[PDB]
Amino acid sequence: GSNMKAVCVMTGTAGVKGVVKFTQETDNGPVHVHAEFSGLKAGKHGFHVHEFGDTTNGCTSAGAHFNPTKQEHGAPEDSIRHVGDLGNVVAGADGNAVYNATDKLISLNGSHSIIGRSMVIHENEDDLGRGGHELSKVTGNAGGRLACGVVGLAAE
Amino acid sequence: GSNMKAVCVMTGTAGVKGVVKFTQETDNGPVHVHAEFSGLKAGKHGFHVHEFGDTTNGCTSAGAHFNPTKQEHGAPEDSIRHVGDLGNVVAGADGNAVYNATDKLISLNGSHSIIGRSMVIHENEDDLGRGGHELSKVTGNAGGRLACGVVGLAAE
Ligand SMILES: [Cu+2]
Ligand SMILES: [Cu+2]
Ligand SMILES: [Zn+2]
Ligand SMILES: [Zn+2]
Repeated sequence: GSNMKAVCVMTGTAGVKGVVKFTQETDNGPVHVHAEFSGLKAGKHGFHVHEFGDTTNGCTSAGAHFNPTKQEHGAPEDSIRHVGDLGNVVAGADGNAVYNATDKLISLNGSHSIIGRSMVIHENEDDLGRGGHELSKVTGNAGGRLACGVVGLAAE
Repeated sequence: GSNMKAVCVMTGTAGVKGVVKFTQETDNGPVHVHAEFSGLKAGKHGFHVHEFGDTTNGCTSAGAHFNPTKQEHGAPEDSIRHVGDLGNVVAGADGNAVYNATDKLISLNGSHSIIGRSMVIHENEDDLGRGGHELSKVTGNAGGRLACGVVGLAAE
C-alpha cells in the first residue's frame, strides 16, 4: 500500500553524521521530517533532497536538488521552490542539531516521492534563493556536501 | 518515467564492504545485477533484498526478506522463493567477490520494486531452502548480516 514511514542514515568523511526520519500518515498528506546530526559547525546548514540515491564518490553523484516541478531554488515556505528544498538544519554550539518540519511538497509516494533519492546536508547556510548570487537560485549557495544517504522505506 | 538504474553501497562493522548496481530495460523486465565485495571470508555468502531500507540499527533494522508473493525461501532459480532471494556471493581466498545475475522477480518498478529497500550479505552460505534446518525455508540459514545498504535510484 501507501508508504507511511521512511528513514535516511547520513554519513560522509567530514566527521558529520545524522539520521532523518519521515512519516506520512495518508498517501497525499504532509510529511513530518525529524532529523538529528552531530559534528557540525555551529549555525545553519543547507538541507535538501537531491535527485539520485547514489552516494558514491563522496556525495558528488547525488545530482541536483530534486525538482520534478521544474522550479527555482527557494525556502520550504515559498510557493516557488524545488520539491527537495527543506531549508536549513541549525547546529548548536556543540555541533549537534535537531530539525523538525512538516512539508507538503515532498512525499513518500507518487511523483514527488523521495524514496530511493538522497538527503544531503551542506557546509554552509542555504540562502533560500534570497542571496542575490547565481547559485542562490540553484543551490541556495550552500556549499559542499558534508554528508548524505539514500532514503529507504521504513517499517510502519 | 520508469526507473532503469539503481545502486547500493553496502557497509557494516565487520570489515566487509561492497557496491551493487542494477539495470532494468523495461518496467517489468529482467534486472541485471552486478556486485563487488571486499573483506569476506572465503566461501559462499547469502545475498538478499530485505524489506526495509532502514540501517539505523546496523542491518537488523532491515527486517526480513522482501516477500510480496508470500512464498517460502528458495534459490533464485526456484519457482518457490522470496522476491528478495538472490542466492550466494562467492568470495575467493583474497576476500574479494564478484557477483553477476539476471533476475526476473526483483524489479526497479511496481509492487516488486526494490528501490528504497536493503541489500544484505550474510555471514554464511544460503542453503537455498534445502538444508533441512529450522531456518532453511525462512532465511536459507545464512546467519548474521555482515554488510548492508539502502537501494537508491541512479542516473539513467
Ligand atoms: Cu543539497
Ligand atoms: Cu538476507
Ligand atoms: Zn533547491
Ligand atoms: Zn529468502
